[PDB]
Amino acid sequence: SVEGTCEECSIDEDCKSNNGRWHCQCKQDFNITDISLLEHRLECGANDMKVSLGKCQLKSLGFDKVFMYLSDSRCSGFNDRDNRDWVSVVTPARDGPCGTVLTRNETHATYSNTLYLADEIIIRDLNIKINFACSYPLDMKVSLKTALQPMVSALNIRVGGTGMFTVRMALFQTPSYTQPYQGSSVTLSTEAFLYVGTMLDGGDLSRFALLMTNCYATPSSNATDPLKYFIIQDRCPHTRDSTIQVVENGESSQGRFSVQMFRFAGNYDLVYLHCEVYLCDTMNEKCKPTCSG
Amino acid sequence: SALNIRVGGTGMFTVRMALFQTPSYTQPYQGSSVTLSTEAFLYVGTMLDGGDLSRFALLMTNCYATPSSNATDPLKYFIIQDRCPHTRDSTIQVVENGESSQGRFSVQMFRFAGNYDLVYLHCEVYLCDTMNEKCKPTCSG
Amino acid sequence: SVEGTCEECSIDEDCKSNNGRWHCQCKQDFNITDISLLEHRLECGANDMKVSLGKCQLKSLGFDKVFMYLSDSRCSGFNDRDNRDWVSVVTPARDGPCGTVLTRNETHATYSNTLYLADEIIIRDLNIKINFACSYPLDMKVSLKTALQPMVS
Ligand SMILES: *[C@@H]1O[C@H](CO)[C@@H](O[C@@H]2O[C@H](CO)[C@@H](O[C@@H]3O[C@H](CO[C@H]4O[C@H](CO)[C@@H](O[C@@H]5O[C@H](CO)[C@@H](O)[C@H](O)[C@H]5NC(C)=O)[C@H](O)[C@@H]4O[C@@H]4O[C@H](CO)[C@@H](O[C@@H]5O[C@H](CO)[C@H](O)[C@H](O)[C@H]5O)[C@H](O)[C@H]4NC(C)=O)[C@@H](O)[C@H](O[C@H]4O[C@H](CO)[C@@H](O[C@@H]5O[C@H](CO)[C@@H](O)[C@H](O)[C@H]5NC(C)=O)[C@H](O)[C@@H]4O[C@@H]4O[C@H](CO)[C@@H](O)[C@H](O)[C@H]4NC(C)=O)[C@@H]3O)[C@H](O)[C@H]2NC(C)=O)[C@H](O)[C@H]1NC(C)=O
Ligand SMILES: *[C@@H]1O[C@H](CO)[C@@H](O[C@@H]2O[C@H](CO)[C@@H](O[C@@H]3O[C@H](CO[C@H]4O[C@H](CO)[C@@H](O[C@@H]5O[C@H](CO)[C@@H](O)[C@H](O)[C@H]5NC(C)=O)[C@H](O)[C@@H]4O)[C@@H](O)[C@H](O[C@H]4O[C@H](CO)[C@@H](O[C@@H]5O[C@H](CO)[C@@H](O)[C@H](O)[C@H]5NC(C)=O)[C@H](O)[C@@H]4O[C@@H]4O[C@H](CO)[C@@H](O)[C@H](O)[C@H]4NC(C)=O)[C@@H]3O)[C@H](O)[C@H]2NC(C)=O)[C@H](O)[C@H]1NC(C)=O
Ligand SMILES: *[C@@H]1O[C@H](CO)[C@@H](O[C@@H]2O[C@H](CO)[C@@H](O)[C@H](O)[C@H]2NC(C)=O)[C@H](O)[C@H]1NC(C)=O
Ligand SMILES: *[C@@H]1O[C@H](CO)[C@@H](O[C@@H]2O[C@H](CO)[C@@H](O)[C@H](O)[C@H]2NC(C)=O)[C@H](O)[C@H]1NC(C)=O
Ligand SMILES: *[C@@H]1O[C@H](CO)[C@@H](O)[C@H](O)[C@H]1NC(C)=O
Ligand SMILES: *[C@@H]1O[C@H](CO)[C@@H](O)[C@H](O)[C@H]1NC(C)=O
Repeated sequence: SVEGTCEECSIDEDCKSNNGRWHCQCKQDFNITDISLLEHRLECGANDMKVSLGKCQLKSLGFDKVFMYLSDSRCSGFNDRDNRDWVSVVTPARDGPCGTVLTRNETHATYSNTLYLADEIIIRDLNIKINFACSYPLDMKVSLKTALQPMVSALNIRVGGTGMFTVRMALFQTPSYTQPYQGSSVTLSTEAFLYVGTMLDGGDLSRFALLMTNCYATPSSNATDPLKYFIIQDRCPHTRDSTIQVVENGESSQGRFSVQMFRFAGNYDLVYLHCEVYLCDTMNEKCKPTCSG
Repeated sequence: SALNIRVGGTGMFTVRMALFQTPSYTQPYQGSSVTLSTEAFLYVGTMLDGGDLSRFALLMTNCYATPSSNATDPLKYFIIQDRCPHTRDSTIQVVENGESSQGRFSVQMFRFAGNYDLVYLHCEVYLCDTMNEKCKPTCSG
Repeated sequence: SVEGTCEECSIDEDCKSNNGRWHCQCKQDFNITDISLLEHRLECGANDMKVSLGKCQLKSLGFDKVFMYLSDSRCSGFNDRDNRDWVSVVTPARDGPCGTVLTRNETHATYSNTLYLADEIIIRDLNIKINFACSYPLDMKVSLKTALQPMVS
């Protein structure tokens, strides 16, 4: 048009501009013949089927006027009216109108129809008819979007059970803590080094650490005895004794303390070992006590 | 002389289902979620928003509920098993299925056993051609 | 079973015997509903927690098939396999598996989990969920059994 600017013509096709001579054409993108003959696009809709070809392709192929017809002449092509580059026709997805037929097999149905293309009403050299069909699945997945939150009169009852963990300690001979003892009693000398370690036979949670809050020896099996020799006092070993060394405590489930043998002063011949232990959570507590060792 | 070139296009039909309140199937819901009680009766129907061909009938091959939106879940409660409703539950009644495009099944609300609070509904459907298939399944209801 | 005698069925539940008609049921000991709803037993283990209810109670309450589930559906109930009267489920005493959580305070830690009971997958009238927890002391007394007899010059 001699009034509208580049917006007057389709954006896809270049808008040529010169003094006293304005027009719009296309580029190498849509310029060739053979691929244009092979060029097309199709759209299968829920209720309609659309087939379109580039109008610039038709113009370049010499088809200034385009006549699009189907098996039924009542169906006729027309401009896209949405994107001006294309020219398209519509066909209802049924059998009987617009010349469409229904091809059905067990898997899923299909609709087939033919499109006739020509430059004019009559055909002189080539009669190109496009055979096209849309396949619609006969089985499909459907999901309800809206979820549900049902209400029920529920009965909730608290149950509480006391539990106890399993804890044991062993007397090892070597500094490597290899062989536990099994006899009910043992004999040793003062110069002998008493290597002892503790273990949890169950509940070896990674975040639960073993911390010796305090340890002591007793002349008798009865823990409640006034004569106590604290080996670990308030999470740390007793000082003034170089022989007291602990390799690990609170690092993991394996808590080991090293000390040499001793004997209570008096008529007490037998010596027992007792300990108190606090399980430490690594999430919050550092579980690595530090003191004036 | 004529040139013929084959063209094919993958398409899909439009299918949707709605949750009605009344036994007459009048008002669909619109909210993303709803709350209900066990005694409440869950009336549901399915419709085709397009392609309402007279000879294509709607047949519920199987329906089931899922605790989550993901259909591929082992915990499935089949409400319709192989084109027929699950027995041992008098509350399961379907007014129409395969007669026309309007397939409706009636059941009362339920809740999955466990920690699952939300329940979803999924279905599979087979379109039936009235020309050849009777499309009126019969079974030991 | 039409082959095994009274030993075939659990001793706790009475074994009924008649010509052409044998079976086993229970007595007034396990027959009522309300106390059965209130009846249960729990066991807190060192590494596992067990909760069980009388199978005869479930049968008498109309729950011919029993579905026991927890906060995590991977955990499922099963027969006791030690005393056939009970039916029980197991849960490791940790946080994360089987839906269990860890409730901790300064005195001592505690593990809590919920048990879901139903006759079938779906629930129609009542949704009874049993909230249970085991308390494990965080401080405990340990004594070495083996005494010592040191030698001195
Ligand atoms: C019912 O009915 C219905 C109807 O509808 C059905 O269904 C259907 O079916 C049909 C048939 O099968 C189909 O079609 C097919 O397809 C396939 C696949 O495809 C592929 O590819 C593509 C591309 O191309 C892709 O993508 C696509 O695309 C499209 C476009 O194109 C679109 O549309 C869509 O969308 C897409 N897809 C989707 C899914 O979406 C796909 O994916 C696929 O992929 C891949 O690819 C590859 C490559 O290509 C492949 O491989 C290759 O292939 C070739 C062909 O292509 C060959 O085969 C070779 O060998 C191979 O290696 C693979 O495989 C795939 N994957 C899978 C499968 O997975 C296809 O494959 C086919 O093809 C065939 O066929 C055709 C026809 O039809 C033919 O063509 C022919 O050719 C010749 C030469 O060769 C000439 O001459 C002529 O002319 C032509 N035409 C006619 C014949 O017509 C071809 O070739 C082939 O054939 C054969 O093959 C063999 C092997 O096996 C050989 O050996 C032989 O040789 C041949 N033949 C001859 C003759 O030669 C077709 O195309 C449809 O699809 C359906 N539908 C649906 C919806 O799907 C049903 O089934 C019924 N039922 C009852 C029961 O009946
Ligand atoms: C960190 O967290 C741990 C959590 O484990 C905590 O340690 C536990 O604390 C609880 C609370 O103290 C302990 O359980 C209390 O035991 C008290 C004394 O023992 C009772 O009860 C035993 C049965 O529970 C019984 O026999 C025991 O039976 C077990 C089998 O079931 C067996 O395994 C065990 O060996 C055996 N022996 C024991 C345990 O020694 C005992 O023989 C003895 O009779 C008991 O008095 C307590 O009852 C009070 O507390 C509970 C809540 O814990 C209340 O329950 C509430 O009741 C309401 C109705 O009244 C109801 O609506 C609520 O739903 C319900 N639940 C709540 C509130 O959570 C009780 O009613 C009662 O509460 C108050 O009592 C006062 C005075 O009597 C009364 O005036 C109030 O009215 C009443 N409250 C209310 C709301 O009415 C518990 O049963 C547990 O034993 C501890 N664990 C261990 C391993 O010992 C730590 O302390 C905690 N630490 C910190 C720092 O926070
Ligand atoms: C095809 O592409 C050509 C681009 O070469 C379009 O116009 C041509 O422009 C060049 C400018 O360098 C001229 O030398 C050519 O003479 C032009 N083509 C002709 C045929 O004169 C052309 O418009 C595009 N479309 C068609 C249908 O040829
Ligand atoms: C509950 O206890 C009764 C005992 O009275 C069990 O069976 C009953 O046996 C008496 C025999 O005097 C019959 O008169 C009753 O008819 C029996 N009960 C029924 C329901 O018929 C009974 O098996 C026990 N358990 C249950 C679940 O009822
Ligand atoms: C341990 O000793 C204390 C006090 O000496 C006493 O009260 C307690 O009964 C004793 N216990 C045993 C088991 O000997
Ligand atoms: C659904 O669950 C299956 C298996 O449980 C899984 O393979 C799939 O990825 C899941 N899909 C979605 C969307 O969650």
